[PDB]
Amino acid sequence: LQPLPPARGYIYDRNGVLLADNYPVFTATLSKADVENVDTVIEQLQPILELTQEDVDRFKSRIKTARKTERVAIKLNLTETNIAKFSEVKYKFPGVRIETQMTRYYPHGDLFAHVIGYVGRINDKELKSKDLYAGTNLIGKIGVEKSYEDLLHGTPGYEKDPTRGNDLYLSLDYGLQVVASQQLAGRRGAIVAIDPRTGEILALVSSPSFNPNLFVTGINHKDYSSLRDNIDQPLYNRAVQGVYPPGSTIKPMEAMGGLHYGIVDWATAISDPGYFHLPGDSHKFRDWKKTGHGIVNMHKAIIMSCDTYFYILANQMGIDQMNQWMRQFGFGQKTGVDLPSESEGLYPNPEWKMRTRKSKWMKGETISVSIGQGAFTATPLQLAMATAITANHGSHVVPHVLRATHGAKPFTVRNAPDGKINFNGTDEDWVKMREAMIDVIQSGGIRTPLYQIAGKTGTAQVKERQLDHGLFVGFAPADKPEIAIAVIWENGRHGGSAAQLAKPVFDYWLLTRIRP
Amino acid sequence: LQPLPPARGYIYDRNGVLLADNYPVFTATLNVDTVIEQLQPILELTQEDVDRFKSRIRVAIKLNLTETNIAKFSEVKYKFPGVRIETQMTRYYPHGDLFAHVIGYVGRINDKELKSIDKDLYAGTNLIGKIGVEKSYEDLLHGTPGYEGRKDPTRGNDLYLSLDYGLQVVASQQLAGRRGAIVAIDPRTGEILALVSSPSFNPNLFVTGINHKDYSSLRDNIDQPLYNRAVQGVYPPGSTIKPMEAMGGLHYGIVDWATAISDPGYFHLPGDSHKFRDWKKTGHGIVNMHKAIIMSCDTYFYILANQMGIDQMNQWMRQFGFGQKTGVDLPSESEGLYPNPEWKMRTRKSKWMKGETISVSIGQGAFTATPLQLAMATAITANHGSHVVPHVLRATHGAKPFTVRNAPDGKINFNGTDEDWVKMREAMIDVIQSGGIRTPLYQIAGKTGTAQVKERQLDHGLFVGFAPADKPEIAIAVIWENGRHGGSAAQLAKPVFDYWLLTRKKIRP
Repeated sequence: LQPLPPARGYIYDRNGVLLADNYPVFTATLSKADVENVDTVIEQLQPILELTQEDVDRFKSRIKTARKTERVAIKLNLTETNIAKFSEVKYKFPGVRIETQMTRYYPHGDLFAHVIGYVGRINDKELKSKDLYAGTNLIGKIGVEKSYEDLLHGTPGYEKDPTRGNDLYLSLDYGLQVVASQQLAGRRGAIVAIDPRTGEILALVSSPSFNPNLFVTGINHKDYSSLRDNIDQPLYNRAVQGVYPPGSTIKPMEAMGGLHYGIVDWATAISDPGYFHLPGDSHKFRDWKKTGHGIVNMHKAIIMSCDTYFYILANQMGIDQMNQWMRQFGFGQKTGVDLPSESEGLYPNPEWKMRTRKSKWMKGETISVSIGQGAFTATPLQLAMATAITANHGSHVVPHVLRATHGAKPFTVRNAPDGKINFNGTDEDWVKMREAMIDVIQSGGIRTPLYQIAGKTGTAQVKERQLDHGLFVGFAPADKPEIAIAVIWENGRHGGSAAQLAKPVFDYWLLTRIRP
Repeated sequence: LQPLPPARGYIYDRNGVLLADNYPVFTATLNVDTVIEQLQPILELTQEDVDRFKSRIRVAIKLNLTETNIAKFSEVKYKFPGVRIETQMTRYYPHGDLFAHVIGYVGRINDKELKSIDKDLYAGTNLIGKIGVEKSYEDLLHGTPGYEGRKDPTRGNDLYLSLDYGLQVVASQQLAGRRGAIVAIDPRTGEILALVSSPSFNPNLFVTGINHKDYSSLRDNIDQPLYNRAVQGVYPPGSTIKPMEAMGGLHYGIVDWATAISDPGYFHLPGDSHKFRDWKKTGHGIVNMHKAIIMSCDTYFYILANQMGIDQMNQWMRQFGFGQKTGVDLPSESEGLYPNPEWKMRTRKSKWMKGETISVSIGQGAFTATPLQLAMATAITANHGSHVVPHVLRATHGAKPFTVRNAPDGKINFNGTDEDWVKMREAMIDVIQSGGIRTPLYQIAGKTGTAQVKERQLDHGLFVGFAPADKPEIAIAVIWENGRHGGSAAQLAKPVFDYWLLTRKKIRP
C-alpha cells in the first residue's frame, strides 16, 4: 500500500491563459521500508547532495510521522550537480531512490505573484494538520495557492487512482493584468479592477512584484533577504494588505449618505467661506481652497472636491451615522476576498477609540474623516469595491478572484451581488451622482471620445518617498458600468496623475480586446 | 440633558400585515421598603410585583397603570414626592402565538449581563430583544436616542419579513395540536415564506416580565412550546436525503441514470457477514436511479455511498446546507451533523468504519438536519444547484442603512448536464403520482422519509418537496414528530402548497 500523491490542479485566467503549472523534476526519495536507520544515511549524503541544515531538519520531521511505505523527499528538484555527485555513489546507497516528481511553475511569475502567490515546502507547523498529504511535498503558502489549497490539492491513492486537484479559472484577465502592471512599472502602488455586476476582480496589481518561483522549492537566505530588505518592499501586497487614507475618493459615497439620511438635496447649497468652524469652537477647519468655492450644492462639491460642503455634511450626519452608512460600501471591514491576508482598514468610531486610545470621541475628529483624512484608511481593494457598489446603484458585491473550478471535488462559486443597500432615495440619485462623476473628468484631463468615464480623484499624505500619494476611483462605461478601477500611485503627487494610470486599463478592457 | 429614547420599529409580514408594534402605557417610576406597603393597595401591586421591584433596585413599581390606580394615586400624590408618573412604551404582538418562533419577544433590559456590554445608546431604553427576530435585529429595530434645546430621537427601523401571514396561518393549522415543524422557502431567493414550530407560545407574557406560574407552564410543559423545532430541532432526515445524494453520484461520475443494480433486499460489505438491510426485505429487483427515488431503495444508496466514500460523501452533501448552520438571520441556529472521520476522531477517538458510511447513506446515522437545512437542501435541488441562504428579512424601512440579501449565494459547479436536475425533478414528481398528495392544478415534486425516535414513541414522518415542479416557487420541509410514516407529513404540506399557489390571490386578519 504505497501512497500515490495527487496532481495539484492548474490555475488559468478567465480565458484559459495558463498561469500556474506542474512540470517534472528529479527528486531524491527515501522510504523507511527501504532504509535501516535514516539519521545516519542522511549525514553521509549531506555533503554529496549539499543539504542545508534546514533540509535535514525538514526531512527528519516527515520521516518520524510518515508511514513505512511512503517515500520522503531528501532534496527536491535536484540540480544537475547533485545528480552527478550522487550517481557516482549511486549503489553505495541502495535504499535511496531518485525519480521523477512534479514541482509548481508560474509561467508568468511576476505578473500574478500578488494574486496567485506560491507553494512552499510543507513544514513543521503544517505537519501538525493528514494521510491526505502523504505523497505530497508542497503546500500553498500565500495567495490563491493558499486560500484554495484544498481545492487545488487533489486526493491521494495507493498501490486506487489518485484524484487530480481542481483546475481554477480566475476572474482575472491576462491582458488587463499586463496593462495595469505596465502602468505601475517602476512605481509603487496598486491598481484594482472589479466587474461591478459581479464583484469579480478583473485585474489586481500591487507593485513592485516579485518572482514566486524563487519560493516553490525553498528560497536562498541570500535571495530571500534581498526581497525582504528591498526598500520598495516587493513582497508586500498593497492591494489586499496595503492601507491608505482615501482622501476625496470617498466623497461621492459620503454624499449619497447625505441624500439617504435626508440631510441634503441635490439643490441644497452652502456658503463656502473656505473653512468650517465647529459651533462654539474657534479652531477653523480649512477648505483646500482657502478663499472657498462660493455657493456649493452637491454637484459643485463633487466636481470641485470641496472640503467645506463635507465638513458640514459630516457634522450634521455624525460619526455614528457616518459609520453605519459608509460601511455599506465596504469600508472598515474585510471585503471577503478569497485571498489569504486581507486588511480591515479603519473607519474610526468612538468604540474603536475607547479601546485604542481610551479617549472620548471628539466632534472634530469627525471633520477630518469626512474628507478621507484622519484615522480613516482603506485598502485599494475596499476603494474599488466602494466604487463598484456606487457604479451599480447600491448592489453590494463581494470581491472575489475565483470564476470557476473544474474537477471532481464539489465547490460553490459566487457570481452575483449578495444584496442591495437599503437607500431612502430614488434610483435617480445614483444616476445624478454618476453624472457628477462624469463631470469630474470633463471639468478638470484623461478624456476619451469613445466612452464616458465617471471618476473622482484624491490625494493622501505619507505617514522623494515623502511625496503625497495619488488616488483615483472610477468606472466605465458610465451609463452601464462594466469595470471599476481603484489606483493608488504611491508618491504620485496629484490624483489626476493616478487617473492617467487608470485610462489605459479602461481602454484595454472596453476597446482593445497572450504569449510573453 | 435628559435622554429621549427611540421608538422601536414595527415588524410586518411581506404584505404590510402588522406583526409587532409599540403602544403607550402609564408606569410608576421611582427608603423604598416603607412606601411600597403604602403604595401596594393604591397601584394593585401583587406580592410578585413588589419582589421584582425590590430586587430590581428610576425603577418601575408597576407598569401599564390602570386609569383607576392613576386616579386613586392622584388624590394622594402629595404623600409620595419621589414617586413620579411617566409615559413609556411596551411591545405588543397582535398575533403572538402565530409568529412567536420567528419574531420572538422583547424582554426587560434588566439583565446587567446585557446591561454591561452595550452603550449610552440604551439610555432611557427599558426593553431589549431577547430571542428570534427581536434579538437578531435588535440594532436595526432599536433606534437612536435624543435628549432634553432638544434633539428628536431617530426611531427604529420597520422590518418587512419574507414571511406571509396567510401561509403561516395555514401551516400553523396543519400542526395544531401536534408536534413538529414546517418550513417554506422560496427557492429562487432563499426567503423563508413560513416557519412554524409546534406547540407555540404567547410572547407577550415575556415583554413585561413573566410570572413564575406562567413561565413554569412553558418550561415544564412536556411538548416544549419554547423549543424551536424549525431552527434548533434536529432530526434524522432519512430518505428525504436521497435526491441530493443521488445527484452526487452523477457528479462524481460513479453512476448513470441508466446504471442499474440487483437489489436482493440487502447489501453485503465485501468479505463481511453483517447484512445491511433494505426496508423491503424482498428487494426491489433491478433498480436504476429513477426506480431508487420512487421506491426509496436503501440498497441503491448503500452501494453508491460505498463507492463514493464518506469523504466524497461529505463534500457533496455539505453543498446542500447539511452539517453546518444555514445562515438564517435568527438567533440560535443549530448545526446538524453530517458525520465525517474528522468528527469521529475528535469526538470518540475512533477510526471511521466503512459500515458507518452505510448508515449515513440513507440519512440514518449520526446524520441530523434542521427543518431549515432540509428546506434549504430542497430549495437548492428544485433550483438546479444555486446555493441560497435561508433568510427571514425582506426589506427594512427607516433611517439606519442596511443591506438585504435577496438573491442566491452562488452556484454549485456540477459535472452533469443541466438535465440531470430535470431528470431528478421528474423522478420526484413520479414520487407524487406513484408513491395521496397529487393535484391536477400544478405539479408537486417531493420525497418522503421516516426517522426513528430515540403515542410519543411512534417514528417521525418527514417530507420535502416543491411546486410547481417545472418552475418552482416554494419548497417545503415537514416533520411530524411521531407522525408515523412520512406521507402523513406530506399531507400537512399539500394545504400549504395550495394556499401559496392557488388560494393566495383570494387570508387577512
